[PDB]
Amino acid sequence: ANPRSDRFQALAFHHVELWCADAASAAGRFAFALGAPLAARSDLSTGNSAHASLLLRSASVAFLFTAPYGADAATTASIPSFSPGAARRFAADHGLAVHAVALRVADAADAFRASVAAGARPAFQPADLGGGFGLAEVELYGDVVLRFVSHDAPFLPGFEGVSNPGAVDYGLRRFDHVVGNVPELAPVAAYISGFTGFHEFAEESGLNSVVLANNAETVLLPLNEPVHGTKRRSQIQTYLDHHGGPGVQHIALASDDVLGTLREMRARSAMGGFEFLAPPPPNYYDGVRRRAGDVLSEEQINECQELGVLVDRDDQGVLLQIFTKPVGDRPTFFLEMIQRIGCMEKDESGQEYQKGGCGGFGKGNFSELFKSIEEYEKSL
Amino acid sequence: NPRSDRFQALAFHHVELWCADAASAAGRFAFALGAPLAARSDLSTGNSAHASLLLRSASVAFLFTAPYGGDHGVGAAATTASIPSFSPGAARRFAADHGLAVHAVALRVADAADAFRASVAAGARPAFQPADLGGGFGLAEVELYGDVVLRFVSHPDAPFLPGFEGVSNPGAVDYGLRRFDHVVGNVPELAPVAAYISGFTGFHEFAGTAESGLNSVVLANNAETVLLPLNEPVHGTKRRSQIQTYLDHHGGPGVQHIALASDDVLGTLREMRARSAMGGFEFLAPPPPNYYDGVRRRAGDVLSEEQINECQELGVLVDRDDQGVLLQIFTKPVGDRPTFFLEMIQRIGCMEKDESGQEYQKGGCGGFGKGNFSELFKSIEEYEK
Ligand SMILES: Cc1ccccc1-n1c(=O)c2c(C)c(C(=O)C3=C(O)CCCC3=O)ccc2n(C)c1=O
Ligand SMILES: Cc1ccccc1-n1c(=O)c2c(C)c(C(=O)C3=C(O)CCCC3=O)ccc2n(C)c1=O
Ligand SMILES: [Co+2]
Ligand SMILES: [Co+2]
Repeated sequence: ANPRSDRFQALAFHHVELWCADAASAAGRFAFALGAPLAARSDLSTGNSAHASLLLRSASVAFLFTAPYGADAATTASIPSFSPGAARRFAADHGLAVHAVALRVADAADAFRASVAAGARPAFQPADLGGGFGLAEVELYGDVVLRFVSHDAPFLPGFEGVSNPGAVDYGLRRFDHVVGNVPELAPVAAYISGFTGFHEFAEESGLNSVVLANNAETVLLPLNEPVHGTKRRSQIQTYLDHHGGPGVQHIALASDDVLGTLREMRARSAMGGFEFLAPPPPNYYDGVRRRAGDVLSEEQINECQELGVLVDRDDQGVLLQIFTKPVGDRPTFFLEMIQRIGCMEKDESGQEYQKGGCGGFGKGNFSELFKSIEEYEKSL
Repeated sequence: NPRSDRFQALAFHHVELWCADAASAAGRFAFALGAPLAARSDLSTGNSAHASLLLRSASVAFLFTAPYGGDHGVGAAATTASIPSFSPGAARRFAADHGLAVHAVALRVADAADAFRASVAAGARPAFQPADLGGGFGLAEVELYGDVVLRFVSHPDAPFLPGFEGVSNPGAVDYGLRRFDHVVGNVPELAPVAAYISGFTGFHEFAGTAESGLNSVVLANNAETVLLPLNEPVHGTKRRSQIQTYLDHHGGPGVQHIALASDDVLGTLREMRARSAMGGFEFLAPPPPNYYDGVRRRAGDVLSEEQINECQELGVLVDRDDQGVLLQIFTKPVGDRPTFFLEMIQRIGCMEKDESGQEYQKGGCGGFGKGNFSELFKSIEEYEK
């Protein structure tokens, strides 16, 4: 029973801005690793002297990589919410980490001011990019910012489109959820739920969890916090140790055939692509046949077996998922490849949709994987 | 050749690029250059000081190194760094100033302590006093042009470097890169640094005047294995020099490009250009067709019909020395700044069974493509008709 209490029309994820020291290398690696070609650029090739921005896109998922180069007349920046000192500061503290999570908004001025009184500390007050585009940014958590942008039409003013025949598309379709790790969960969760109006979500390894979501449950913002005192310390705390503060832990990418796409992503893992986490032991998939065998026939399960895809269930669907290694240098930011199978409905006027968060987020895999690891460790 | 080297400049060992994200730069280079990950030294190896990845393609060894966010004091003998010359502050100031640019050019020497001593005794500025990394490995570092370092490495032999866990990725393919041909620097002013370098390294000089170019001089060791060309801009020369705009965007002197030798530059380029769409290395716009009809009248006696034809599809430049032909192609700048770029070449000929009887290959066989500054100039004007 979501309240639909969102204080601004948050439609969907617009773009995710990463900040590095060389936006060509990171975007270059993410291009073949994810299978999303270069779609837009704001560099010296476009008259931009302040920063080099490049955008990979695979349908609706749009990664943005922004690095700096300038002076006073460097008003040529496409993004006005950009600072060279902050960009170099960010690249030294966290390596390749997410700086902005941009959402689509009815109007840039409203959602900012709807949050400026709801408790959001401002980061970039609204600005008119010209011709229907407006940009706004609030602080969210840590140094990553929540960005508001409103509207064929280009990505942003100052971005020229990129054409390529390679058309390297690995079937990736949409951003699903953007998870962030913070020291204490309660204050930042009340802060984000307070200034957005977003609600919680209904559907130990060492993580205390909470998931924010909009009315349509399409803009998912899960939050994380560690649990101290464990013999082996939580992966959230070691993140906060190596990230140097709170940040975006991972980002989920939704596909409609994540098996065939993983076959393409793993093909590039040997040549500089995304090396994936070690596949679960064989007896883990003996479980998924008992758990999800009614939804997944063997051939669909066996495609998950070699590729190492994980399987977790809620009542209204099953969630295929697989995690990458830390894509950057430090054990910090990584990527989650998922596909959700279940919970359809033609309730929205007859236009069908899938209720967001279908299948959960794989929280049950902490239990079934650790047990299958111990069950396999005994058999050797 | 004078044979006046103060130390045994055996060969290129590696080129170290200092960046703020080694995993991304090494990952993109491995895909674009076809050099699989052959070694790594980071947190997974016990190295809490820096993350380092070694990209390897035969002898081509690119080393990408990025610091971690930690800040250990000067009091903290018991360090965990694989490369002891690495400092966290100089790596961040290097990434903030120059972006993605190489920081060290490593020459394999007979002995590191002796290479350092012979260098500093001839006026070399010390960068890192000699050490013994363990086993038989020895390290030494002296400056050449700016923040770039002429690192000395000494294994008389074992991995790439001690503390580096070798990586063997099954299915890892290779395009055909074999050798570092030359590492070129772009220096404020040529005469001082060329006299400075040649002084402490004992290198000698090495040898079509063009209008849209620069000034240059190439240094080389005894066997001409390692080539250290140096560039200087021309001022008051109308169009913006492609060397000064480097110094303006790079923030001082640095390494302009690196030539990578190949047995089959054609087959290697055909695989590299297949990656340019998916985040690979974008190459310069191909020369107009008048160029490749002109290379037939200049190098038709030395290249087959099919060989000249395939240089045209892949956009490879052709130049001729009296001794051999040089097929070369250049990438668009690999970083965000039009700074560091890469050069893919193959040299043809210039081999003799000197001394023992091995085939050998004369260094600089074909030159460095000096005749293409002029040849490409006319081809644009002829095409702009
Ligand atoms: C624990 C661990 C160590 C080394 C590498 C990987 C892991 N690791 C995960 O990171 C992991 C994650 C990150 C999720 C996950 O996506 C998730 C959400 O999206 C938000 C709610 C909290 C949460 O955990 C689910 C299962 C996971 N599992 C099962 C796992 O093993
Ligand atoms: C200058 C320039 C601007 C925009 C795109 C392309 C170019 N460009 C080059 O960069 C270029 C280079 C860099 C070399 C080259 O490698 C070389 C050496 O390695 C050592 C001595 C200096 C030198 O010329 C040769 C020919 C070149 N040619 C023909 C060319 O057009
Ligand atoms: Co998730
Ligand atoms: Co060259």
